[PDB]
Amino acid sequence: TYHVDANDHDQSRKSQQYDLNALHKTTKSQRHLGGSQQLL
Repeated sequence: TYHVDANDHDQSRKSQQYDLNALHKTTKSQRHLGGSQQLL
């Protein structure tokens, strides 16, 4: 369930193509492994 899009600069590819509807650009907002939506 991990996304790999670090070298994508000309083939323009987004984190496991899910945005707008899914908005998979937030990654739950888990501050590292154990974080939550607190986000201090």
